[PDB]
Amino acid sequence: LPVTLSALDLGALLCSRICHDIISPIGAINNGLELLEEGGADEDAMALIKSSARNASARLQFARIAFGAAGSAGVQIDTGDAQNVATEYFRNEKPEFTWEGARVLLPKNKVKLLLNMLLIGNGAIPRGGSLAVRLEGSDTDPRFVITVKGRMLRVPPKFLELHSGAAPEEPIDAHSVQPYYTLLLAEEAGMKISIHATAEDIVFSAE
Amino acid sequence: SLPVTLSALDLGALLCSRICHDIISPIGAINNGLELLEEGGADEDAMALIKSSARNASARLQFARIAFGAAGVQIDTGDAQNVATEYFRNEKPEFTWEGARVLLPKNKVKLLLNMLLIGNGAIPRGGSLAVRLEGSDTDPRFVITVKGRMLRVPPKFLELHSGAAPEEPIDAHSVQPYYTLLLAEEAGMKISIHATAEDIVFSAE
Ligand code: NA
Repeated sequence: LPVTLSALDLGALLCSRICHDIISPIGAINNGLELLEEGGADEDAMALIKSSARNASARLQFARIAFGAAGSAGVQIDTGDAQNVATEYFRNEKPEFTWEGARVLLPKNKVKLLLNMLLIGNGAIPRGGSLAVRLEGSDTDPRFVITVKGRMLRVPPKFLELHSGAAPEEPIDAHSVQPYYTLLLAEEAGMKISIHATAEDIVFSAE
Repeated sequence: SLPVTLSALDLGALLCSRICHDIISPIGAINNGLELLEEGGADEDAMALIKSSARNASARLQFARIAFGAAGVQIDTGDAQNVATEYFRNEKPEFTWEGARVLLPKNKVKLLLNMLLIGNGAIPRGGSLAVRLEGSDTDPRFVITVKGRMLRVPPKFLELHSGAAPEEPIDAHSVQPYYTLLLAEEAGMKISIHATAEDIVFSAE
């Protein structure tokens, strides 16, 4: 709302964000190969390569739908696909992850909004906890509810800032592009995000 | 001018789909190799697959960081040379680079790297791809020369560059020639194509 990125700058920052998120697991694959060649712990090295490749794959498949155009011809996305890539993604994240709600075809940007709200939620519990998703409403008027609980509970400051309609203090970059993008998707989809924060939990909801 | 236009949301989505696709493939190959290694019977083959795919994934990641990502205002062509050289080590054509190392506006260097992908696309059975950097730092000129057994300007690039709208919408494949042209437009540079029976020269200035 208060700031806008050019097509070139949005695309570049989203690409940087995806790259940033896979540097470590792809690096660990290379580390595993180095350990394997050094010998003495071949099983550990292979296990590392396996889990790091699974991590990289999960992040790429999630990005394919949350940031990319995948799962769509376009126009619609199957929330069953969204549930699958989200569940595998959170296998490599701290919170205990649950998903509730009927499998449904929805406009692509509404499902992309949903997946991006998971990332905001994850950011709100940086010391872990639980992230629970509920799909509610109708297929014409969906409602997404993302509820997080954990020892550290805080609305991500950049998201709070942008969502309140305030221009950012520093330029949008590969970190802040994701909350910017989340709000952009909500605007595009004609949906409004609400934040309800208590001492027990934070609920991010959209409708 | 480009005969089609993408919204910020659609360009962002298609660029992300393209890099996801290009790095998913070798990561997927590692996973196939891991399944095969666990089965035994071709351990050497499975390990060679894992190793070659890890190098592909790393090379594509580092190239994407600069060619597609935002990695401030200027880019050092030395960094472009480094990621391009490693990328093409894992590709068919013989790759060479000539020209003074220079700091240039980021989109001009992104244009350069994206022109390499078009060049690579023009020689699908291999050959040589040669880069020359010319001109001044205010008026750079890029020259990409390809030679090979098969020479063909990638049809989607030819179509878009010639000003004809495509019969089908831009997708995760054709977004790359679209982006190449879009970068040239923002940078105020013009791409010319000189295709003969002997070689194809893509130049920008
Ligand atoms: Na995983």
